[PDB]
Amino acid sequence: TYCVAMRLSSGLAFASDSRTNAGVDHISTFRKLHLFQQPGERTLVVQSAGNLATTQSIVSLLQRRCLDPEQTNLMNVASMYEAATLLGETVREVINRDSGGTDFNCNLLLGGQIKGEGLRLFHIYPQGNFIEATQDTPYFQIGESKYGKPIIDRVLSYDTPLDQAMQCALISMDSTLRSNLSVGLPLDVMIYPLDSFSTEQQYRITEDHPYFMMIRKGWGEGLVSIFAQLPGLKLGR
Amino acid sequence: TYCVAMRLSSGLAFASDSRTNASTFRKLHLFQQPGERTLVVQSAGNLATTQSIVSLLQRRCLDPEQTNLMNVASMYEAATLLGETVREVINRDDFNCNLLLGGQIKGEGLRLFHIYPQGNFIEATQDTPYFQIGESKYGKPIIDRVLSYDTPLDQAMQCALISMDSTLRSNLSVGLPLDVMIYPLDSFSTEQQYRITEDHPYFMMIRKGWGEGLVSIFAQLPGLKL
Amino acid sequence: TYCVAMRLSSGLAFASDSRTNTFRKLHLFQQPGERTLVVQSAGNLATTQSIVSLLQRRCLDPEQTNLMNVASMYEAATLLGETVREVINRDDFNCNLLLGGQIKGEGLRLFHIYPQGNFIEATQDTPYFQIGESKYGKPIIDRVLSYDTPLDQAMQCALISMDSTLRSNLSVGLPLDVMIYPLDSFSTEQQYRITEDHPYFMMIRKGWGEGLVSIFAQLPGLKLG
Ligand SMILES: [Cl-]
Repeated sequence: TYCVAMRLSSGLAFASDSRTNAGVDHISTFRKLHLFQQPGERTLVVQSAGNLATTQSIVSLLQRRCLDPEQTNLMNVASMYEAATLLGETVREVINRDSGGTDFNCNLLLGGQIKGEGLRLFHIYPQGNFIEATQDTPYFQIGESKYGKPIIDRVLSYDTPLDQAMQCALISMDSTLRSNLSVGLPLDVMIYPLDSFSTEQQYRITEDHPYFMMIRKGWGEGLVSIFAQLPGLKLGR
Repeated sequence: TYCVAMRLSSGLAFASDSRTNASTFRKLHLFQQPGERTLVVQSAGNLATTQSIVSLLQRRCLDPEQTNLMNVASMYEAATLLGETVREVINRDDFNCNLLLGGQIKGEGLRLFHIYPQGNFIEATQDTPYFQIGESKYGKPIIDRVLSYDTPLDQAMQCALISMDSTLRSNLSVGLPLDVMIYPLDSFSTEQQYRITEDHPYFMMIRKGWGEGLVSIFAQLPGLKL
Repeated sequence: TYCVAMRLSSGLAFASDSRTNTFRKLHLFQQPGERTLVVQSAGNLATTQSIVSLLQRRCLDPEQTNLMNVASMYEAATLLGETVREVINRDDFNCNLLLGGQIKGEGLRLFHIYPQGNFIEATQDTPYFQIGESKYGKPIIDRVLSYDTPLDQAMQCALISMDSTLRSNLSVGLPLDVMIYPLDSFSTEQQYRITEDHPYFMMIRKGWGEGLVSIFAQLPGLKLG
């Protein structure tokens, strides 16, 4: 389980793996990127990490309540901020219900655009409160995230163009897949351009995906080549 | 004890054994309202605990003033009901059990849940379209090899039966007779419900054909080159 | 709705009407050779039907206290109270219950369960209970019933009591559900449904009515001075 979301000047980039810990001898594939879309008006992305029972209920409850107009839901909140308070409430509701403890804990990412406002990206914590990405901290990670942080810190900034942001996310995934077996393919990714209100650029990346194969091969060969050409070791004695 | 449930585009398939560690016990129970709902529940773990749960759920179906499997609005509220009942039984002073919950309530598609000993649960997806509970490892590889979300109902049940076959053979705590069920989408019928005994003709057929088939592939294998 | 129950040395007699504003107002919990329990209802129909249904449903669960596994009629009365209170806490809806019968190893016992869920037990001094529209039928019971009255005459008493009630109050109506329970019998054989066409019921009513008119006419003349 590894998810990353990036908020840039020109749009948002999202990346999630799918390898999920459902039981001890039960390691399976579950989608960790879900979409809430009303064409021409709103696009909201939710990414899941932590207890699978918890996040699935959260997502299922949010999806069900979107069909009920007489209730506050992700389709009628006026801003992304309200969407975030709503997730926080749904997080506390599910955890308190299931725990009759950290066993039931989850972290979520919420990003997107509601027409009339710019891009917004949140990290929702298990207690139901949350923080918002800024230009100083333009990305969030949940799940097994440390392996993939160094590349993000090196190349991503608020002004990085979207294609380079998605490239950065894919390498972050590459380094994470290589170093920790709890993170696994297939991937679910998406690029959301500013003011597009489009989910057209949503993609599933399997082991057979030609570009992911290529960028992993290009990056891997690229690093070893830089490594081999480093100036010789010179410690003082 | 081994139970497996599969959620496919065309329906649901269920298979349960009946042996429990010291006789014959039902491990697949059905709740039907003709034309409106079909719910299937499978049991594993502490026999006393699951039997208490199933018993509570069926008897409370007779109580119209309480939330029960006949009046839950969606398969999700039903999972929630199963979860509440689990905590209720455990809390009242190894008692772990697992349940599978599957079927269809009018107004929704097919839904399948895995209920854990803690009362929380997960739902089957296109990415993970089946669940196993009990002694499940023996029978997992064939499922991974042939089952996918778009697998037809008849082959999915064929897969479940082979899965049972490899399991019956490798662990003697799992035993005949079997109880199996096929639920075609939007049917709300429990008609394709079956008890499979050792004397069951097709089951004898499918085991022997598969068993014979494997020895042949093995025999035709290229010579060892280490 | 009018129900009456009698506890005598030799057995128990029960009679309930069925008009409501047809529903059964006398229920049986029977285990041949072991126990015979009768429950009678008056008052709020929603409450009473809910209480009775929970009790029957729980008889199907042996891991729970129910009317089939309680050790004594006292425990049966306690259980009824819990169910009364349970329904109250869940949700005016007044209800009253009569609980009578026998569990083997114990004698005849009869209880009146109140809306609050507490209860009283019949004694030799107060050997019958009434619930519902009960005042019309009380004078004949006081006149002829005592703890040692035979079952059959107690049932005759109950029927005459119904008769005065049927005649005086239109919320009480046929058919009747009646039962005679002989001591140590554990039998539901002498349970009967009494309709408008019942020959003996017709007979005692006309027989009783005619006698009273006859005594009345034979009274010594009025002398108030
Ligand atoms: Cl890998």
